[PDB]
This record gives sequence, C-alpha cells and structure tokens, in this order.
Amino acid sequence: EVEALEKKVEALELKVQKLEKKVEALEHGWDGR
Amino acid sequence: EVEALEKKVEALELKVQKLEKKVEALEHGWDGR
Amino acid sequence: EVEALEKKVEALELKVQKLEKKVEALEHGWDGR
Repeated sequence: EVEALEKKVEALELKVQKLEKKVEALEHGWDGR
Repeated sequence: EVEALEKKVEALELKVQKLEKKVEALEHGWDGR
Repeated sequence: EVEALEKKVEALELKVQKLEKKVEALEHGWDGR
C-alpha cells in the first residue's frame, strides 16, 4: 500500500536524522561524550 | 516495484530499530559503555 | 509517488549502512573509540 509505505518512509527519515545527530555527537565527543 | 520497496522498508525499519537500541545504549552508558 | 519513494528508500539504505558502520565502530571501540 503506497500510502502506508509513504508514511513509513517519512517516519524512517526522521528516525535516521535523529540517529545521525546522536551518532555524530558520539563520534565528535560533543558535550563530554 | 512497490512489492520490492515494501521489503526494503520493512528491512530498514528493523535496521533502524536495532540502531536506535545500540545508540541509546551508547548515549546512556548501559553496561559499561 | 513510487518513483520518489524509491529514491528516498535508496538514500535511507545508504544512510543506514553508514550509521551501522559508525555504530559498530563505537560498540567495538575501533581505532581508539
């Protein structure tokens, strides 16, 4: 169902963005990490 | 191909869940991390 | 739009691969991590 896939992709995109932020934080040692 | 996209989304969802777990582990310092 | 969803999935797949690499690096302590 394309409409439902679209929702899942949109959710994954935000999830991946948030992971990218946390992982760049850990890699760079931002804020005592 | 919607059917193939569906499989890729379903795989990504599990991959993102597993990443979310590991990243929350690293952020929280679970188990000596 | 399936064509656009396909592009987003393909981008997410690479993003998730790269995250998987960085996270396995952090988990394993590769290279001083």
